[PDB]
Amino acid sequence: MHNVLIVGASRGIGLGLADAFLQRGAQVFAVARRPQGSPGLQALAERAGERLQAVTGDLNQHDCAERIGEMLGERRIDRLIVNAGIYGPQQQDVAEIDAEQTAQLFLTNAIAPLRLARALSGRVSRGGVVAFMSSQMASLALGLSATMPLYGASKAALNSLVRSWEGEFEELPFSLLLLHPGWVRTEMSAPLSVEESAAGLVAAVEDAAGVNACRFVDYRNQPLPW
Amino acid sequence: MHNVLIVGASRGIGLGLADAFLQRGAQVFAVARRPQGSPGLQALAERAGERLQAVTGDLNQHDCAERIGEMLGERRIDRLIVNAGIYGPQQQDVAEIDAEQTAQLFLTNAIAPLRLARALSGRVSRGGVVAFMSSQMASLALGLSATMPLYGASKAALNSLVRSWEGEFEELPFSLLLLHPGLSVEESAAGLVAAVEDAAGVNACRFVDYRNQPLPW
Repeated sequence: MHNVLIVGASRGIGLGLADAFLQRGAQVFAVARRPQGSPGLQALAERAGERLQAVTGDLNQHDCAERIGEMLGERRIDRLIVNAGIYGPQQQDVAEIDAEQTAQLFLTNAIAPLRLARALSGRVSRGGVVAFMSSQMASLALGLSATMPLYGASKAALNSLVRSWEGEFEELPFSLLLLHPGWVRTEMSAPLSVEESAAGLVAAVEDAAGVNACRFVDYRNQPLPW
Repeated sequence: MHNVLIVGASRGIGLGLADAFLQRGAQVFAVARRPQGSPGLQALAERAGERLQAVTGDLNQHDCAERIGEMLGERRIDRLIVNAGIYGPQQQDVAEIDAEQTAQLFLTNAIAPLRLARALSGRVSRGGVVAFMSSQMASLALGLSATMPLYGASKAALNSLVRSWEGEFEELPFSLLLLHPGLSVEESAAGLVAAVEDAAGVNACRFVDYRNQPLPW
């Protein structure tokens, strides 16, 4: 059975990804700060039974990889999706951001996702896929982030760290994906649904399985420029 | 006369840039945390006299723009170079970097440089040049930063913030340069000066090295 780990699965796109992988017959491990308070996860569990396993965890805690390891046991991870993202300060103003907000923005969106992926990487199947929720706002060539510079810069830093990780290998043992989910209703009147976005992202993730490449793609599996 | 402001001019490439612009006849305003403790700045001042003005200021403190304003007065800045950069933790390990180190790394290398440039931007000459010391390690396409991922990521964030700032304008009133310095200080500075001058009047965002060769994002 395909083991899929979705970090940040309580609602929105994270939940949608769990639902979409379950519909494909995967065993899904869904991590959230408070699994039990998620009506979406509770409804998935009632439908999927033991094939959906909830993990209490937070990417920003030091023990998160170990808590995940306890739930996985000997199981290898075929697909690892880190779905983390905060906006940062609402003002998105370099003149105002303080040390605590800076630390929180770059730890949450860039450093902690790599930290967790790396910690678990030894359990990832050869020819598997490790994917990070990124953003079109990370793209320097598209340069679309003027109204949210801090968020975009945090996601550029994520993409940078991931590319640097790639550089440590002679040959990648799994694919490394940076994903743009689209402008998703309930995430960031938006018509693009969680279901459509999640279906698209799952297809993109599956398309990278066995390729062992680093790609920056959207929910249509179209490449984004760096 | 060209007014050139170099933020972070106490030593190394910052100092070299001050020297190189002075040799071209510019009026140079050189900012350092402790100008008086810099033998390099002190020797430049003795040689250039009033053409070098030293400014006490720290990019990481919120009073830096005001200290600069006191030296500049009403004069417009033709060239603004922000020379900042720390390595971050020696381990360069995402498993080890804590909140205080993260804040320090991204404030120093990305946020504070933009913050200062923005604060001063209204004084920059139309068709002038605002430049940031970046790194080839910032480039995602070159992907060179495996041994220093935190440093690289901090400079990618700098490049991102600068590109975003570009996007706030109807039209750029000055060029925005991200510079990779490279291997002597003198050669690097001579090259960067030529690159900065080449962008005057262009009003573009460019990521270039000491040879003025474009680097991919």
